[PDB]
Amino acid sequence: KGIPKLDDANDAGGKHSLECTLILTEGDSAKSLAVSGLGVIGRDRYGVFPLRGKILNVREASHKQIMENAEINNIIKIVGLQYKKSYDDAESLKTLRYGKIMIMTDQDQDGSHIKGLLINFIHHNWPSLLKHGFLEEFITADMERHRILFRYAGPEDDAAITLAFSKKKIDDRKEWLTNFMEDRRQRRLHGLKHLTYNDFINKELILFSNSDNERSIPSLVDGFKPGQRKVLFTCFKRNDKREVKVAQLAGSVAEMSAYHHGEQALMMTIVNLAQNFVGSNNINLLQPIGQFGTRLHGGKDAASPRYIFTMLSTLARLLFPAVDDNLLKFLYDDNQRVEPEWYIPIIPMVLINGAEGIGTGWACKLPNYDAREIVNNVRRMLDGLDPHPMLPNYKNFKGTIQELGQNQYAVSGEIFVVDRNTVEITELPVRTWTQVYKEQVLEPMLNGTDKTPALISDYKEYHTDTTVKFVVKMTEEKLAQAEAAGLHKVFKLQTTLTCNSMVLFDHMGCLKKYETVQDILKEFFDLRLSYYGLRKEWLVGMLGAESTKLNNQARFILEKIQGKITIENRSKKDLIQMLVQRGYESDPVKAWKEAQEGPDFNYILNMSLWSLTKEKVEELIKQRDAKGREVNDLKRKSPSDLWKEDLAAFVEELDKVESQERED
Amino acid sequence: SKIKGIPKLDDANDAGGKHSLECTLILTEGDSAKSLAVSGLGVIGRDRYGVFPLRGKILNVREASHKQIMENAEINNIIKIVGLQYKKSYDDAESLKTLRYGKIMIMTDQDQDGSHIKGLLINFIHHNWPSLLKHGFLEEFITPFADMERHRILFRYAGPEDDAAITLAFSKKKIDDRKEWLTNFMEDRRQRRLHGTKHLTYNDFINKELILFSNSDNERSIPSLVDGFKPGQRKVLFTCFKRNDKREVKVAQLAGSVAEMSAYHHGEQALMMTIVNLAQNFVGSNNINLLQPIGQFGTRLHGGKDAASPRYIFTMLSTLARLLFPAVDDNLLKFLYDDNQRVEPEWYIPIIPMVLINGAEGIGTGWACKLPNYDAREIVNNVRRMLDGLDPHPMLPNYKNFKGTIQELGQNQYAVSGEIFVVDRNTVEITELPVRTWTQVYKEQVLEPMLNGPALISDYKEYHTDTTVKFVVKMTEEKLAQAEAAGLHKVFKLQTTLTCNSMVLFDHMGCLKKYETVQDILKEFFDLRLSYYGLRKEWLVGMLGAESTKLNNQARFILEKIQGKITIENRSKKDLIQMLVQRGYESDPVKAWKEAQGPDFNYILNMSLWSLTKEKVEELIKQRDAKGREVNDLKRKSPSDLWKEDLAAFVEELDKVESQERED
DNA sequence: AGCCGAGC
DNA sequence: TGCAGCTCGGCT
DNA sequence: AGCCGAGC
DNA sequence: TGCAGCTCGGCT
Ligand SMILES: O=C1c2ccccc2C(=O)c2c(NCCNCCO)ccc(NCCNCCO)c21
Ligand SMILES: O=C1c2ccccc2C(=O)c2c(NCCNCCO)ccc(NCCNCCO)c21
Ligand SMILES: [Mg+2]
Ligand SMILES: [Mg+2]
Ligand SMILES: [Mg+2]
Ligand SMILES: [Mg+2]
Ligand SMILES: [Mg+2]
Ligand SMILES: [Mg+2]
Repeated sequence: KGIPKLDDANDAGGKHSLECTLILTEGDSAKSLAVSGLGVIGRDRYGVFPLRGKILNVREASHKQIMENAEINNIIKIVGLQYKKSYDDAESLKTLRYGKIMIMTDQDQDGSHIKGLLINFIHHNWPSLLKHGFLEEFITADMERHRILFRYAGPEDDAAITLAFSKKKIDDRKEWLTNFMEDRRQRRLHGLKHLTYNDFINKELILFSNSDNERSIPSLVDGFKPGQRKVLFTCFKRNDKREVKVAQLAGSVAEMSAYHHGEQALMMTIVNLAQNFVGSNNINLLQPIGQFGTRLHGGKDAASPRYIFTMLSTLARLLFPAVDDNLLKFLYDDNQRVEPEWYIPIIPMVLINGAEGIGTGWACKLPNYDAREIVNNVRRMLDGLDPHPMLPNYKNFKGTIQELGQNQYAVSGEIFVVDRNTVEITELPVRTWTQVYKEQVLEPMLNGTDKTPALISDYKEYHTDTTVKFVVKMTEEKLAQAEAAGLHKVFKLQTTLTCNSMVLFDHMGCLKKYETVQDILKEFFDLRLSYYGLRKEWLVGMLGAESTKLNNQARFILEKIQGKITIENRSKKDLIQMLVQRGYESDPVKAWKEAQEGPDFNYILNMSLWSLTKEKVEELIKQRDAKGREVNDLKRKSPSDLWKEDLAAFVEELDKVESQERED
Repeated sequence: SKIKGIPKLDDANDAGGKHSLECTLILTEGDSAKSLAVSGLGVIGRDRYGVFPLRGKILNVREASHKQIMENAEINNIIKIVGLQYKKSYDDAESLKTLRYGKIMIMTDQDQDGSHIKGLLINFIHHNWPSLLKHGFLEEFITPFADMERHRILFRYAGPEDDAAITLAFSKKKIDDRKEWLTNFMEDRRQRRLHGTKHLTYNDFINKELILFSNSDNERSIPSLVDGFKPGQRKVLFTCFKRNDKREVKVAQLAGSVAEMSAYHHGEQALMMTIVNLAQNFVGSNNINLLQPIGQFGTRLHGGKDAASPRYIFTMLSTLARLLFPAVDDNLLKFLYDDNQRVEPEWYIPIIPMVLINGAEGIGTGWACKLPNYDAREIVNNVRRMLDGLDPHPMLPNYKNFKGTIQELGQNQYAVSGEIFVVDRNTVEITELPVRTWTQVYKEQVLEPMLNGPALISDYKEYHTDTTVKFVVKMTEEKLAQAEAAGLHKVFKLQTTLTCNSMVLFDHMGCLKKYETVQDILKEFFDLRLSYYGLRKEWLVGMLGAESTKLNNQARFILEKIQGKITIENRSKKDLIQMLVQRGYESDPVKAWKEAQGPDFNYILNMSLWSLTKEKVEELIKQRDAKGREVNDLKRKSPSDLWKEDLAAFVEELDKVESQERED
């Protein structure tokens, strides 16, 4: 007692304790449905207590963490659990205020994950309790066919719980999930009350684990996770010419693209897409209009999403050309068409902004690469040559990145000895934030700590919001020692960067590990090249259909102004039959679109009466002719040519955009 | 002396030292402004300048309970940071020895709500330490920084007229004087409208700055007589109409939509709450909810306080909305502008006085407004009666689905009773609570005390539903007879009084007025709405007239084309435009009519070629005649006839909608 | 130990 | 995801 | 000793 | 308006 949000059971703590159920709900809303579902009657045997958000994995959480956790302590107090005390006999169980815990989560994967973390919590502290049948679940009277009993049934349950939640079973989880993904491919080519913990883990929780990967680990093809892809898709559909509140953009994405989660995560994703400070995006697809955070705090200083604004970068449709949309496979969420399975950008975006995310079994980490360097390599491969090797590269980073080994790099800031008493620091290594360096490095150097001596006499700061300048004073003696020991080393201006986890989803939807970024580059290249061929086939078909369509329209207009044909007072039916008999083609553009998965002459008869006038007749001829020349000008271009055009246009604008950024 | 457990404070380096009285504490409006002051001070400023942010409006300490004052976080925080002590005169220069800061600089938004926070801060210091105002303790920083001194206004205390100004603004004893104060302001501004420093005194801040807030408080809090809306509410409707959603929208998303579309200059949470309020339909809320509660919008159980978050509930227009606010009337409204953007009208003009239906209520400065709900059908019937020149029946308050009783004690005085019935000589039954008594509150504040304590009842059970109230109460046969001896409704507090002597509203001209009876409100509404039916008729005769002319010309052209009487084939634009003039075709009749508060033939020449076909020629002729009849039919009707048509349509959909509610 | 970020 | 309190006037 | 609601 | 912590993996 004395715990808020708890609706303790009436008979709890008394002689009916072991016949009392604590209902633990995912969220306050689920709690209040449990409350109205009990009525007056249920309050004797049933208590209810909400949890907000994911809970601690206690199995390898530190002791400070476990002792300080609100939720876990609240559950312990409410139920009467005691650490170390096993529940073997029946005199033990007389110490509990409740006899059962009934977990009521959303019937979604994240719901399953909470069920799992709760199960994990009991199993790790009181495994004996699991055997007595302590845990139940409420799936969403009928109210008894909704209840399911978790059954312990031997040591294959201890193995399954540990497979999901032990820091020592990461490799096991990879195998586990590899088997799962392999099975579900096989099932895709063909077709399609007690619950053991093993069956829960291996038939329900694994769906969360998989979904966690699908949402946290990006695609090779466009560098996007599904949430980020929804943000772009929504922005492309909107086509905003002026900025939008981020919070408002989030609701739009939720609605236009069937995003089924809390909008806060969306707003945060949008902020992460727009950020443009040293160590975030080499090319932000979204414009950071307002305070989106700075290198002073790693963006942690962004303003609230209801006071910041964004819109597409002019580089966005240059990187993801609208016409290629006709080539994408757009997904469906209950009969609404949403974002595509991936976009197909002109260079590999996954390398530019350096994908990163954490799933189950695997994680992704990729550093940034230089956009012009990637353009040049793509041009090289278009020439049949081999791509040059690429080092990680961060836009506006003044330091150095040197190869140390396979997928390992030294990232160094800049420190120059000015006089015998003064060093100057003008760059921090990538992802070292200014405030953090000040507090964790320079302060301890000025003040000493309990464990370290002072090393400097003073420091002064001269940063701008995008640059770094520390002026540090020392004694001639201490500077001399610092040099001998290595300035970057002493000043923590040198960090390593290790990339042995380049895990991405390939274009088929398969999770692969890539050993080098040249492998990533080459797989991207082969795919993008074939999509340029698909674009050509599509444009020839479409432009050809438009040519035909203009020819028929222009022929009618001429046949009309010469008295060769009349529609005046002719009936619909006779007009159609006259047109057929004179070899006018049914809507060619519609016919073409149709052949991509009664005769229609509306493209002709929907023309305005203006069409018959002198200038409009001339203008219609010039357009008919111009389309013909446009069909042919396209046929003369190779997929390589089309690509090289896109790349040239992109670089022109990239130069202009980066130039305006250095002035502003 | 330092300061410890005040996390958001940036203390001046020299604060609390010998150089205390040269230190300045900057109080900001919100954390946002706190960070801009922190940057503005840089590293230099951190010595003499302190920064502490206040979130929200602060306590009015003049006439506040002793408890409120002691428990309030901001006031107590300011006191610790500055080192003030209650009941100490800061008259000499020795008394100032105990302050950690010598002055406070207030930094707020330069809007009316900022002025209010300034005033409340001034009120705080003034009421506790007048002494300090003489020494010039308070200053302010005007804002849209290294040019600080031009931005820095000092407050001057010049005499007991400064005391009177502050007291007039913030004393519970000077409500009447505030009425007079604002009446002058509204009058002077009505006159000016027809026709055409460094050391601010308190009197001038109050009478030239704060009064601007007090007035804005009224403009946003007191409803209009015409449509019963406040500006926030009006903007929400205007947006809904403009949007015309055919399916539900998330409340949070609609709020963002309103802000964008109607230039709503405030936080969106307030707007989300307003939206929820507009949509509620439980007993005691709206009689006709103009927005639909799709999701959990609160219940009579908690007075709606149990509504879900605005991001998990949906809304759209009631089918009754455009029946009450007919679209055609939009053409008669004066729409407002917010700097090159057309926004909501100054009012909508509904077909019955909505201000009576859902019972307007708000609190301003000097004035407040309360109005109870009235029955929709009774109002329709009084409108009909007045249309027939009869007398309007007097009206009693009516709450949709209220099962109890509302009795008139006298003008604007009513007694509202719930329902209590004797079941047996041991048992009573409560089946209705008085209007605006919420179920959980009644249980907690009435029944519980009666069960516990000198205890009057022996037990009680609950059989509520979401929308109905049922308590069964068990009593001792002696106690019941006693309870029944006094009033049963009295003992069980099932009778409340409702008193309506503050029916203050903005009239159609924008003047604030106190109405004595609803009959007065009804008359004034009535004279204005009848007059707008006149306008709608004139407007419709004119526009339909233009449309008729437009169709006449179009039909004419078509008939002349299909007969050879006119040809456009291969004619230049000029020759064709000049020809049409010569034949007396009229430049776009509708365009011309609209402009009326070279020739344009596009309305003829933009017609499709289909127009010349048999079926289309007949359809055009039918349409032309249809419009002919429509103009004529309308010309014969009175404004009063039009009004009866709208009312009849409104009542038919009300019967349908309300029927469907009493089944779902 | 704590970052990275898309979920609750 | 939910948590946190004030203004202003009339009324009880 | 607090509701009502549009603001911060 | 801003406040509150946890997962999952790789690597510092
Ligand atoms: O529980 C949540 C939560 C739930 C659903 C959506 C969002 C949140 C949430 O943001 C949150 C907290 N936010 C603080 C800043 N981090 C930004 C990321 O959104 C803080 C605490 C918190 N829950 C507390 C209990 N969890 C502790 C583990 O047992 C939430
Ligand atoms: O300061 C605010 C605040 C500021 C701007 C917008 C909203 C709020 C706000 O909601 C708020 C609180 N919300 C509780 C729910 N009530 C309904 C209104 O949304 C609670 C406290 C609070 N500020 C605390 C300081 N005021 C203390 C007076 O001395 C705010
Ligand atoms: Mg869920
Ligand atoms: Mg990135
Ligand atoms: Mg403001
Ligand atoms: Mg109301
Ligand atoms: Mg009061
Ligand atoms: Mg970890």
